[PDB]
Amino acid sequence: APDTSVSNKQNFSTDVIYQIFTDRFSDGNPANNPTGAAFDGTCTNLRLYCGGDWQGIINKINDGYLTGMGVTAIWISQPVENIYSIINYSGVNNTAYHGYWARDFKKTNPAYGTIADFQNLIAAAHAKNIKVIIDFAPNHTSPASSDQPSFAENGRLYDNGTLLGGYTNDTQNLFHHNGGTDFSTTENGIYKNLFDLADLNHNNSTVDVYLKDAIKMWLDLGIDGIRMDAVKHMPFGWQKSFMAAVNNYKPVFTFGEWFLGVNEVSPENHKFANESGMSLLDFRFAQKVRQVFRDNTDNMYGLKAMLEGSAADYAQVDDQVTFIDNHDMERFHASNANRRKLEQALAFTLTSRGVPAIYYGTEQYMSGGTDPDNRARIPSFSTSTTAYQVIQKLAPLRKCNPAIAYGSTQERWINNDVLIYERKFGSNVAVVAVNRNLNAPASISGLVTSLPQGSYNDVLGGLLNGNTLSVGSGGAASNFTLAAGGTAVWQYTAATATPTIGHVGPMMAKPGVTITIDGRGFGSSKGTVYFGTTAVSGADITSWEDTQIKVKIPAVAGGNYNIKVANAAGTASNVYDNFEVLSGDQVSVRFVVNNATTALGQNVYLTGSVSELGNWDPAKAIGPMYNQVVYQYPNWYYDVSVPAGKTIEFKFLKKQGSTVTWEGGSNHTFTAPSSGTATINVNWQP
Ligand SMILES: OC[C@H]1O[C@H](O[C@H]2[C@H](O)[C@@H](O)[C@@H](O)O[C@@H]2CO)[C@H](O)[C@@H](O)[C@@H]1O
Ligand SMILES: OC[C@H]1O[C@H](O[C@H]2[C@H](O)[C@@H](O)[C@@H](O)O[C@@H]2CO)[C@H](O)[C@@H](O)[C@@H]1O
Ligand SMILES: OC[C@H]1O[C@H](O[C@H]2[C@H](O)[C@@H](O)[C@@H](O)O[C@@H]2CO)[C@H](O)[C@@H](O)[C@@H]1O
Ligand SMILES: [Ca+2]
Ligand SMILES: [Ca+2]
Repeated sequence: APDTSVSNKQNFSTDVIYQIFTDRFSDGNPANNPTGAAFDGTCTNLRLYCGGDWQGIINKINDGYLTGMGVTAIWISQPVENIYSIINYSGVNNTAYHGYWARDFKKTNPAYGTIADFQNLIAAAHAKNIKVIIDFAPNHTSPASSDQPSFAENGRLYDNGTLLGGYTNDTQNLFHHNGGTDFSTTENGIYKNLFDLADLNHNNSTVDVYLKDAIKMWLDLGIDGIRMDAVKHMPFGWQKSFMAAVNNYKPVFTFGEWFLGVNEVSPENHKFANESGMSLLDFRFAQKVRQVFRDNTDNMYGLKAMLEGSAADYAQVDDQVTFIDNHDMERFHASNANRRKLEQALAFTLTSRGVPAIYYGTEQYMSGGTDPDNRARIPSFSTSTTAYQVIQKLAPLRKCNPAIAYGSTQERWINNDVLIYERKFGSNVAVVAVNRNLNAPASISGLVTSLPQGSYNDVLGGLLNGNTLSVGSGGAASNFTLAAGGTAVWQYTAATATPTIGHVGPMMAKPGVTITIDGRGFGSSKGTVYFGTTAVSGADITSWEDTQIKVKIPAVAGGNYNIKVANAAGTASNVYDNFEVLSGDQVSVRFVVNNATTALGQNVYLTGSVSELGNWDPAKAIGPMYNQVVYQYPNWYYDVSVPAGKTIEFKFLKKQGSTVTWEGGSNHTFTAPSSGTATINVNWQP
């Protein structure tokens, strides 16, 4: 199939995601509605169930709401069974309507539906070319109180009906008993509880294996992708071992939530996105769009900077999921604000790099503050709004104009209020003009583009006061006026003759797994695929089309590799870098080093004999290690993904800047478990 097909679970770059709070969308089946005090059919009390379910979703899919908008993927609430208690938080009653309070990951939330309803959801969606994504929140179970076991469900965890354990009397040590996090450090926010939610302990084999098996069930149920919750609150290595579990089984596009505030830029965040095996929700993008288009606390220069910086910081920028709002922020649209702000922000997002996500109700101009105010019931299914139409005209370009789906981004004109950028990929171009100034038009002269000579109509048809563009020789546009609040899209598409790789997924897996290479100009004849210098051709290439190639990872050593393709005539493509070949299936192992004292600004790191440990390359060592919570300085620890059942040699190092100090003696050694987790405790050798 082509890169654009509903069946492509590895690439969402050509899609438009619609984020839905199941409960708050559409109650298509009143029979599964909770009853009594857990339910409010008026949906006036935003903390209770309103009754929205899978059936309702199916209904809106079939009646043209979503399809008419141009939406091609839906992201829904965590489908697993949640706790049934009503929690009174100081007078107020709270239900698990949101789906973040898991009790059993192997069952469904009966208020959403049955497994059968789930299967129907998948079917109907797929039938309409819509991919399905689900939320998955393995960091915890539910709100618990260790000495008030009667509170809620004591964070009880069940394995398909079987009680595994509770927060009180956790002799198995299924959970963390370190208190609550103050969000003070990253380590602090991982090994302590989030609020009162029972923190799952991923270092417990039971827990480890359980979750890895649970996700497989959903995978087998046909999902298209996963949205991981609280990735910043779980161990990095564990998560990587989790991703490996998914990828080495049935890969699907996965993205996690790592909250970023205004003006916040985190290197931990970049590294995580670049190395864990998953991508992230683009908070950096969201926050910046809001400052510029919403709160006017930054200008075009700021947007520009975010665009260029993010492209340099994320190895795969096109995999970051963009948005203007979601369940954790107040609604972009403010009661009294000018609607054109929302419309422009939408237009901007839909035509920018990454994977756009639209929070349900945006198209309806919903307003609301933070939780739960931003989780109201969609007031209507009218296609008559301007926002609905904007989406409707733009979403589809992601599928038909690869410049939008995979192109580079380049500023062509700019001022405080205006931004003109160009997207480009192969013989395809898109040019977007945005004028945030709601009161002043702008005089656009000197605009140069890659568009061929001719006249271009605004793809928005003037909907946001866009105009026509006139390109002369050299791609120079003649002068024009960009209306106040003006937004225009111009484009050019043509066949690409040379092989051009636009995307690859998954980005990390063991030899033998099939990966998907998307782009253009591959031709219809099987060519060759290179992993570094290794050539792959023939049978291992399971499928070859002009826009997509499916190939099995050869059995090469674990490491990072560049991917390139050559058509049947031998013409080579551009390189796609950062592909990770695992050394095999992975397990999560905790490394502990005793008495490794350091000087200020000096941290301990881990290295070793396998690619997963950097192959003795200090520039690729794991760390810095932690030393506050689980173990205390001068003892250090860290959770790491490693090849299962392998005998590994390793050493620790003290790094300062790029200056490194090695542990003395000889390599420590160990053999990874075959499954489950393990803990290796050693002393630092001077
Ligand atoms: O002429 C090419 C030139 O175009 C753009 O520069 C704009 C600038 O952004 C506007 O603020 C205004 O000063 O007009 C200039 C064009 O005359 C690109 O920003 C620039 O890099 C490029 O060279
Ligand atoms: O919290 C981690 C912290 O650990 C390291 O610093 C050690 C320091 O080297 C010791 O002399 C001692 O005073 O304890 C510190 C840990 O609390 C790293 O030097 C530092 O960058 C890191 O944040
Ligand atoms: O470079 C590969 C090499 O790395 C490590 O050797 C360290 C050694 O442990 C240190 O004591 C110090 O001498 O630096 C060496 C780096 O050249 C591994 O121990 C070794 O097995 C591996 O071959
Ligand atoms: Ca219902
Ligand atoms: Ca945690």
